[PDB]
Amino acid sequence: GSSGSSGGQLSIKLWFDKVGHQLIVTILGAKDLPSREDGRPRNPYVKIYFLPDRSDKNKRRTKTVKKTLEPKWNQTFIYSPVHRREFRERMLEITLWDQARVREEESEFLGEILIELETALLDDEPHWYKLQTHDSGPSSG
Repeated sequence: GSSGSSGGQLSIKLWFDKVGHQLIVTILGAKDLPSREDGRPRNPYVKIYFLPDRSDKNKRRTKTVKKTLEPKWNQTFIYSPVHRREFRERMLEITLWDQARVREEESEFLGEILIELETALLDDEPHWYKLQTHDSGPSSG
């Protein structure tokens, strides 16, 4: 199986704690996700990755929701030390996927949400960032 590519919307709450110099990012929940017709739902799950580096350490992920087109992690993620000037050289990379297979990494990728701390609208408010489903994306410093 595994067919069709569509993206909905995801709500991510970003914040910048200039106090302790930490980057806040709460993964609210997703909605209007691509489901099936006369079948079954899926297991949506977000995956944050404070670039650079994409493997672990400074990687934050939310609990994998089971059967739910509208997940609600509303979790919290603090990234420090994080400076305001760093935002320029520090960008967040969120991506929504679906835990299809089991005990594996067979993701179907629901979309990708890129946010540049540089121009990251941080106001401790919930923002819905449309999901992008198009392999190969831009990138430059």
